[PDB]
Amino acid sequence: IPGYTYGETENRAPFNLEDLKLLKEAVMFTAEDEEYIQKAGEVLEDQVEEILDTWYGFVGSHPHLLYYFTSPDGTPNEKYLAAVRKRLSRWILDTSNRSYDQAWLDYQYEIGLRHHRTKKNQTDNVESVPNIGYRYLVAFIYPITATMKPFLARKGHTPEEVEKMYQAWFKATTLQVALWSYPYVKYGDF
Amino acid sequence: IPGYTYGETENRAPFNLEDLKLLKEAVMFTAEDEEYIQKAGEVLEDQVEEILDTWYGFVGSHPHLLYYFTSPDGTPNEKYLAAVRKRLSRWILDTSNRSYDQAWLDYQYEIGLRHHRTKKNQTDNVESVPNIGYRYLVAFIYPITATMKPFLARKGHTPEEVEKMYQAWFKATTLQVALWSYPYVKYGDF
Ligand code: HEM
Ligand code: HEM
Ligand SMILES: [C-]#N
Ligand SMILES: [C-]#N
Repeated sequence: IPGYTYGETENRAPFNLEDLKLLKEAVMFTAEDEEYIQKAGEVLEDQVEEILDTWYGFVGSHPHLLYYFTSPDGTPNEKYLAAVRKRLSRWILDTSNRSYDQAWLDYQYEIGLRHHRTKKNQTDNVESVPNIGYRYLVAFIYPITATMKPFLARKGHTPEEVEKMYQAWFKATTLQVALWSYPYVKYGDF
Repeated sequence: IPGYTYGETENRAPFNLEDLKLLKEAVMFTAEDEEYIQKAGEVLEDQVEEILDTWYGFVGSHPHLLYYFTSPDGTPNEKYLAAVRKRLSRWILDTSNRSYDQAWLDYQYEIGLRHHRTKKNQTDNVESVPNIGYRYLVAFIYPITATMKPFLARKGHTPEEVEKMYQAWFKATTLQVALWSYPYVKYGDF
């Protein structure tokens, strides 16, 4: 998967497993969610193509959001979208199956650097908008979780099991976006 | 309510009703949620005291989080907690009942400035920790929504109505925390 560099990033993340422990606590994330995040990957794995179409149908339906994938002329860079889409598919499975250890944290830093001006448009060698305004990364927590929800039901899991999978996804997504704020936040304020 | 200065803030917010429109869209917030956020205020209004005890029982159960309310000696400033608790009660009702207009946005800027080093500890004239690390404001989206959820059921509303109220709260909370990132984010990166 071109540009997917999990386990081979150049930089150590500025946060460690102790930062991670304390952040999982703020998001109420426990061993029970690790079980259910894993079970969510099992339900979503088959359905990944449809999820990405839904996710991109949301993004592309709003000009101010599709904007972050556009060429300087205001039109979508179809090469950009396609390369990023493959890495997004990976992130679904990584969120479900990786031990959230130092390598995981090193890749979280990297993904944050990629939405931010520090490394946006480098991974795919594209000319696009310089920075994704952070206000939108926070905002996106909600539609990421809403998009996942009907897919988690699709395999006829009970609504309780479904609820627990969704809550795990909500926590794990909130957790990640919080780490990704690092290159956006004033030094010392994170 | 001492220090509650909604409608009398010194500064115009650096974001306007156009920024707000575009952000509500990213969080999927529509006129349907405005109806249900309002109906949520009706269900939660009676229960505010219990909600604040639950919310503070979460915060106080984790040293690294209670930390942000402590005096320099590491012990909780009970005067701080009590003053802030009254303003938090207001925010429950404001989120449910205010038109999200320029005054609302001006107060969002203010609340963000208050968690951030810019104005933390000024409103109550207390000596406490200088800044609340932003990583935790994002993280808190989740426990704010989880704390609200069982209270929204308490009045024997159907689980559908309850679901719609919760989803409105999740969206409105995500929306607010995104605005509050402003004084934390590098200029031009928001
Ligand atoms: C909940 C918040 C978000 C999640 C979970 C998410 C997920 C992801 C993932 C997994 C990647 C690929 C990472 C990799 O390189 O391995 C990516 C990249 C990207 N995303 Fe997001 N994202 C979020 C916020 C946003 C927002 C608000 C936008 C604005 C439309 C956006 C647009 C983009 C763009 C343009 C890239 C490519 C960045 C580059 O040029 O390297 N994302 N996202
Ligand atoms: C979803 C995220 C959060 C929400 C919805 C929220 C809500 C609020 C509200 C409504 C106020 C009073 C605002 C006013 O002055 O009118 C407040 C203040 C305060 N909160 Fe939060 N908050 C969040 C994140 C956090 C975090 C992560 C902490 C860390 C423990 C925290 C601790 C505090 C402190 C210390 C104050 C007083 C700040 C000052 O000295 O002015 N909050 N919060
Ligand atoms: C990112 N989507
Ligand atoms: C703030 N609690």
